Amino acid sequence: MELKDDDFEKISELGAGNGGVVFKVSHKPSGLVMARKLIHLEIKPAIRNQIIRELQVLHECNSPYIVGFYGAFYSDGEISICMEHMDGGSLDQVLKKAGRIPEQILGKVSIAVIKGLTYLREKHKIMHRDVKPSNILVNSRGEIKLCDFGVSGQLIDSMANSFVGTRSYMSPERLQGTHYSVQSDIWSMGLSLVEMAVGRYPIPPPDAKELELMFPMAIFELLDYIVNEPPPKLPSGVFSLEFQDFVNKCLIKNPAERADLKQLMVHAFIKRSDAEEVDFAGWLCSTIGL
Amino acid sequence: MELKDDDFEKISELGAGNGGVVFKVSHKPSGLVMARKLIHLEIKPAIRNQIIRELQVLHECNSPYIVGFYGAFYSDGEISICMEHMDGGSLDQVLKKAGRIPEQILGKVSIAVIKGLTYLREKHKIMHRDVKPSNILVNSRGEIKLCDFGVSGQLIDSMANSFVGTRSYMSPERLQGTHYSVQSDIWSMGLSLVEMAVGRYPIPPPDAKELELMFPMAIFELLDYIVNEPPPKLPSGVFSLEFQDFVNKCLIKNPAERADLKQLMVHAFIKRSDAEEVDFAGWLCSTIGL
Ligand SMILES: Nc1ncnc2c1ncn2[C@@H]1O[C@H](COP(=O)(O)OP(=O)(O)O)[C@@H](O)[C@H]1O
Ligand SMILES: Nc1ncnc2c1ncn2[C@@H]1O[C@H](COP(=O)(O)OP(=O)(O)O)[C@@H](O)[C@H]1O
Ligand SMILES: CC(=O)c1cc(C(=O)NOCCO)c(Nc2ccc(I)cc2F)n1C
Ligand SMILES: CC(=O)c1cc(C(=O)NOCCO)c(Nc2ccc(I)cc2F)n1C
Ligand SMILES: [Mg+2]
Ligand SMILES: [Mg+2]
Repeated sequence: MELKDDDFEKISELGAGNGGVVFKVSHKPSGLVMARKLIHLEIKPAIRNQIIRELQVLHECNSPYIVGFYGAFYSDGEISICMEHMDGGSLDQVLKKAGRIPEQILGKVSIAVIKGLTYLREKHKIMHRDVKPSNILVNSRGEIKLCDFGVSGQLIDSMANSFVGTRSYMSPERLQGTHYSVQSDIWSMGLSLVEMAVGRYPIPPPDAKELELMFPMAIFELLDYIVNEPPPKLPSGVFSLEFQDFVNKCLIKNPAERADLKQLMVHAFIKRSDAEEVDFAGWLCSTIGL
Repeated sequence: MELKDDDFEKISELGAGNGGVVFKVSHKPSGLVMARKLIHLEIKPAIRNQIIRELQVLHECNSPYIVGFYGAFYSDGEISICMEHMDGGSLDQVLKKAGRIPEQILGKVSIAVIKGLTYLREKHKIMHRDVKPSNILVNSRGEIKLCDFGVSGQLIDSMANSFVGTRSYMSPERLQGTHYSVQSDIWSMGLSLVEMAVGRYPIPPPDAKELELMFPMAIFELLDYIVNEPPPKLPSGVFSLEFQDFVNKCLIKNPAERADLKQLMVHAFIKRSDAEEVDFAGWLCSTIGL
């Protein structure tokens, strides 16, 4: 059935980002609980219908590694995207309560991300464009899913006008120009894993003594770091050599030398995590409360 | 009297920016029309009261060059700032309808900005922090006023997390570090004048043949331009030498060599515009429709 504005009832607020709020809502006719994302945009009636028309491809996105989609519509200067509600939140929320995410678990996250990026590329011919912890959602039945990928050419456009002014997960090639594509997503995933592995955004890298301690930067300064300085590493010693090398392979500045989806899929760290009997479900509740 | 949420009625939307919507509203008990800015923030009950308490100094800001303030309060995860409604909008809106703002008029804008920055510094000991066309508001009775300056230390904090991802009006010293202060505002004003003088954001500078034509950039690319490349100039010929030199004085990369408020106040371009009988009121309506 068709989703429309009067059929919803607000339950609570799941969070906000740039120009978009996300509500936990009830779809009154179906009884279903959904997450409803609202994007406020000053756009003509014609292009909005393009946006909505381009958003319909989400109905064709069906993967255990991709957040479920219910439908998209336009309401009060708002574009609504209605998704499956992930009771576990995003991994940045999870990191905030957990402090640091264990390697074995990052192993599972990494598999879900690679499998999701692969799905989008193979079946839909698109890159993600916004891989970061907050766009990796998890739930109580143990599933790990990507959200907030760019399906709509026109929506990518009307949203060009702003980005997160502190942390960037953008690849050095994307920070410098047009010359980027899918390899860019590898960089963001790599950076996200380091953040989650370590307990904080990894640029600038942890101080010599700040390292065995665990175990405010300016806009240009930060970006100039990503572009011109050696990429972040996992600290030597407390992570397996295979993990260290996997993120090393992800964080290579040159996008052609950097590893791609098909090489990471057969990487030692994945082969290994793919074998492991890990109770992701049980871990997520033990750490957050479900 | 005290402003509160149920005493308001929405009239229309004046616009939006980062995390903040602005409504044209009616204050039902007084009958007054106001602009009401809402800032949505995930913040504890204690710091919010600090924010509100810090916002009260706006009651003490009374200058014909500073947008009027009615009051500030907290409502539904929203911080409300209620201001005088400026029926002329901001100068970016004005530029959009006008295409290009005449020199004589920029003369008046420049005087209003300098006089407003001076007021804030002399009487309140604060810098603006966000000088740009959209924070210069104008009205039908011909007044030119600054808005959106940082009065609240704590609010500056909870708002650190995002900035405009395309155009920056930030000074090179502010893009590179903590080492900035009031001189930074001079840079932004300078850049704003060039934009308004010329009809578009002046970085990168107009192409050789794109110049007598009038008469898509990446994040790092743009910032790297502001920091490492020569500052934008007005085109030679169609602006007075005095204007060209005034913005030159504003756009000096070194903040100590750059001109300050007291030097610009006695600059040839100001001395001259200060004499001129300019019908700003009449111009603003002739161009926008009042
Ligand atoms: N489908 C969902 N289920 C549960 N929580 C969600 C969902 N989508 C978004 N959220 C939460 O709402 C927050 C706001 O998301 P968004 O507007 O996409 O901002 P961000 O830039 O943080 O991704 C996200 O950080 C996430 O915590
Ligand atoms: N007091 C006001 N009177 C009339 N219009 C206003 C007022 N304040 C803001 N606006 C309009 O609302 C828009 C949204 O403003 P804001 O949230 O401060 O975003 P910006 O970053 O564009 O300044 C502004 O661009 C301006 O056009
Ligand atoms: C570009 C495009 O197609 C697009 C961009 C975004 C997005 O949510 N960006 O978030 C920024 C918040 O600050 C988006 N949303 C989106 C995409 C897939 C799914 I499953 C859920 C979603 F909400 N789309 C479908
Ligand atoms: C920091 C601080 O004190 C502060 C920051 C801002 C602000 O509006 N920023 O806008 C960003 C929108 O994207 C703000 N607002 C503000 C300040 C003065 C006046 I007169 C009206 C206002 F709405 N204050 C009072
Ligand atoms: Mg998101
Ligand atoms: Mg503003």
